[PDB]
Amino acid sequence: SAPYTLPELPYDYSALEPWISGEIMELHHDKHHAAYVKGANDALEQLAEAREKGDLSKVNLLQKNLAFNLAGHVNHTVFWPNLSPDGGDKPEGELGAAIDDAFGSFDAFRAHFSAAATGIQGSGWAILAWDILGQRLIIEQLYDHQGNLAAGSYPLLMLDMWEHAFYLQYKNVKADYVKAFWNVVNWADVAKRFEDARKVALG
Amino acid sequence: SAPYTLPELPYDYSALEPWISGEIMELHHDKHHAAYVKGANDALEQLAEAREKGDLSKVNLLQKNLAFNLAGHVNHTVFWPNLSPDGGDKPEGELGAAIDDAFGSFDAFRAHFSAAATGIQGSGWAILAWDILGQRLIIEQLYDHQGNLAAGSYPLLMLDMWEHAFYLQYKNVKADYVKAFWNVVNWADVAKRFEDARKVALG
Amino acid sequence: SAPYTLPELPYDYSALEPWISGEIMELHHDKHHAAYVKGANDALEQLAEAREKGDLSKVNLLQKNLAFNLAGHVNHTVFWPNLSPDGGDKPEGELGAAIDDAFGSFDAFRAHFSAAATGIQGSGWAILAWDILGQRLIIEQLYDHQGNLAAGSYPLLMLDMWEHAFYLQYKNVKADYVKAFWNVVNWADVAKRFEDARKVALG
Amino acid sequence: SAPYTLPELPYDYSALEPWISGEIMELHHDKHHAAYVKGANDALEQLAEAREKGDLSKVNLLQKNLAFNLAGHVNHTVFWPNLSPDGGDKPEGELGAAIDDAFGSFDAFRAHFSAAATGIQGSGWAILAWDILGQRLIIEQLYDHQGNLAAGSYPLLMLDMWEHAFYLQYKNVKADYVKAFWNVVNWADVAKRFEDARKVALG
Ligand SMILES: [Fe+3]
Ligand SMILES: [Fe+3]
Ligand SMILES: [Fe+3]
Ligand SMILES: [Fe+3]
Repeated sequence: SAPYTLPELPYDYSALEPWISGEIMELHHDKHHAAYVKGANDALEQLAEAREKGDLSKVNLLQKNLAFNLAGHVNHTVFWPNLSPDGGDKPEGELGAAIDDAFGSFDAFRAHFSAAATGIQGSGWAILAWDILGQRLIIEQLYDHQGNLAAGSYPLLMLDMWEHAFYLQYKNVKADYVKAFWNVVNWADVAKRFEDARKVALG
Repeated sequence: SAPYTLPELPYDYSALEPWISGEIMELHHDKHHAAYVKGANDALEQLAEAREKGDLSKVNLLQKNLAFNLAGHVNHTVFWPNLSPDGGDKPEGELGAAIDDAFGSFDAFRAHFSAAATGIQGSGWAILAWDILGQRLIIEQLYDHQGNLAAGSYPLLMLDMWEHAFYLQYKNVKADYVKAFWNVVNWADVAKRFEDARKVALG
Repeated sequence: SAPYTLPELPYDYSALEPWISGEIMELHHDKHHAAYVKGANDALEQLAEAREKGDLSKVNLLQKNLAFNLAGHVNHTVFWPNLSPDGGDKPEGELGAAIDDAFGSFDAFRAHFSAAATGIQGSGWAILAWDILGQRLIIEQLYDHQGNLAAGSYPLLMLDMWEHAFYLQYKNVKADYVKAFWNVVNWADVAKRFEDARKVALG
Repeated sequence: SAPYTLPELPYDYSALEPWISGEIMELHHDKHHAAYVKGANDALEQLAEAREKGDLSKVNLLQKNLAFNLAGHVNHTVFWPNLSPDGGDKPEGELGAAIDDAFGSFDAFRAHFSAAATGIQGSGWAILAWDILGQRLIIEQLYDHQGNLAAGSYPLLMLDMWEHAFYLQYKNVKADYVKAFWNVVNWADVAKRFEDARKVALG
C-alpha cells in the first residue's frame, strides 16, 4: 500500500501569528514532521526486510521506531488542520454540546486540557479523543508521541507540548503558549473529526 | 454516559485447555480485568470531581490512571473473543489475503508476531492493528497496556504477555505460551474486527 | 573487565518459607536472574561489535538492552541478601534512627514503602535508597528495572513487584506478598548497605 | 535534612560561546534547573504530608514527581562542571586509559556517545557512567531524566539532549550541537568524578 507522505500546511506559514510564529511553523512542519514520515516508512520497510530474511532479532528496535514515528506522523497530521487563522472562540453545535456533557462546560474542558498540557514531564501532548469502547470524549496526556494512551482512541484536538513547538517564541514559559493556542483552535475541524469518530466502536 | 462494565467470557473458563488453563482464565478475567473496569470508571469520576471543584493539581495522576486502566480494559475486551475452543489454523478470506499482502505470508506474520511477543522487557502485548492513517495492517508491541502505540490504531488481535497471563502454567518459559496461543486464535473474530476497522480513516 | 556472573543465593531455596516459596525462589534466581546476567554480557558484547563494525544505528536498542538487563542484575543482586530466614523485626542503630528521621517512624516508612510496592502499574520495584546528592534516605518506585529513578541513588532495600516474584503463591493478591515480605527483611544487610552508601557523594 | 538548592554556574553565562550560547545557558540554569530544585523539595514535602495525613493513595504521582525532579537536579548538577571554556581536547591519565580499554579508543567512545545523544526519541541524555556492580565504564542513554538506567550507576559525563539545551541556537540540527559539545568538555572534572566513582561498589 501507499507510503506515508508529508501533508502540506492548510494555511500560510505565518497565519498563526502572533500566537505561533512562522519561524516555528516552518521548522516544525518542514523538518520535524518530515523526519517522522521517513522514519515511519523506514520502519515498515525494515520490518518487511526482516521478515523476508527470517531475522527478527531486532524486532524491539523496529517496533519502537514504528510506534514513535507513526505516532509522530499521526499526531502532527491531526495537529496542523486543528489550527486556523480563523480559529478561536468556542465549540458550537453537537461538538459543543458533547464537550459540555463530558466536561461540564467549555471552561472546565479548557482548564483540564491546559493542566494536562503544562503538567507533562518531558515531551508530550494534550489531546481530546473519542474512546471507541465507551463511546465518549476523554482527554489523554500523551508521553513523547506514543505513550499514555488507549488503543483505538480517536484523536480530535491535539496540542504539541514538545519544546520545539514553542521554545523559539515562549522559551521556558510554556503556560503562555498553551494560553495562546486557544486563539487558533479550528473548532470546525475538530467538529468534523468528531462526526467521523462517533461512527467508530470497538465492537 | 454509561460506565464501563466487565464483559463476560464467551466460552467456558476451561475451554482453552490445554493451551491456557482454567485457573488462569478465572483469575485473569474475574480479578485482573475487573480491576481495570473499576479503575477506569474511578479515573473518570475523579477527573469530573477535579473539574467541578476547580483543582486539577493531580491531573498527571488521573491521566495515567485513566490511560493505564482504560487501555487495560480495551485490551482485555478485545483479547477474550480473540480466543476460542474452535480456534486455531489460519486466517482465510479477505483477512487472510490482507495478512499475506502486509506480512508476506501467514508464516512470516506469525514469526513477527511471536518475536514481538517474546521480546517484551517487562509487561506488554503483541497486537495486530489497523493503522487508520495509512489504511494498513501493522503489528504493535505494547508496553504495559498504554505505551508504544499510535493514536487511532484499531486493535484486531491481541496477545497478553503480562506474566499473569501465563506464569501459573508456563512459568518463565513464555515462548511455549506464545506457541500454544496459535491453537486458540479465533480468526472469525479477528475477521469481523478487520471488517469494522477497514471503514475507519484518520481524515 | 570480567563478565557479569550470577551470585549464589545466601540460603537454601526454601529458607524463606512460608513467606516466599522455594518454588518461586528457585525459578526466580536460577532462571530469571540468570537471564539478566546473560543479557547484560550480551549487550556489552553487541555494543563492542557495533562500535567495531560501524553499526551504531542500532544504539537505541543496545542501550535499552544494556539498561534493562544491567538494572535487572543490579536489582536482584541486592534483593537476595536483603532477605533472610533470620530477618524481620525492625531496623536498629543508625539505620533505624535515620528511617525515623526521614519517614517519621518505622511504621510510616512501612506504609509508604508498601503503598509504593502495591501501587505499581506494570512490573517494578519498591526500594529504599540513599540519594548521593542530598545525602538522605528516599523511597523510589522503579518501573520495570531501569525506570523512575535518579542517577547515583544507592540501593539499600529492594522489593521485587514483578508478577513472577509472587504470582505462583499469592496470585493477584499482591498486598499479601508485601505483608509477608516484612517477615524476611534482613535488616543487618540493609544496615551494611547504609554504612557503605553514606560514604558516597555526587560531588 | 537540608533542602536541595540550585548550584551556581562555575563560569559566566557566555563562557562556552560560540559552542553553547549565553542565551541558552542563562535560561537553562536560571529557569530550568531552578524548577527541578523546587520540584524535588516540593515532592519530599508532599510525601511527608501524605504520610502524615494518610494520603498514600497518591504515591504513584508523588514518586514520579520525586524521580523526575531529583533526577533533573542530579543530572544538571553534574552537567555544569562537566563543561569548561578551557575544555575540549581529550581525556588523559587513568581516565583516558580506561576509556581506551572500555570503548577501544577516544574516537570510538565519541562515536558511541554521539550516536546515543542524537538517537534519543523524545527528551533525554547521553552519559558516561561507572557501573558500581561490574566496576566498569558504560554509556547510558537516559530517557527524560529518570529512565533507562541502572541503579547505583555513577555519572561522570553528561550531555543534555532535551530540546531546551540546544534549540535556540541549533534548531532541529542536534548533530551540530553534539559536535560543538566536544569543544567544551571539562575532562579534568570528568577525571575527578572517575576517581570518586572507582571507590564505589554495590556490595
Ligand atoms: Fe512536534
Ligand atoms: Fe492481562
Ligand atoms: Fe524478579
Ligand atoms: Fe536541561
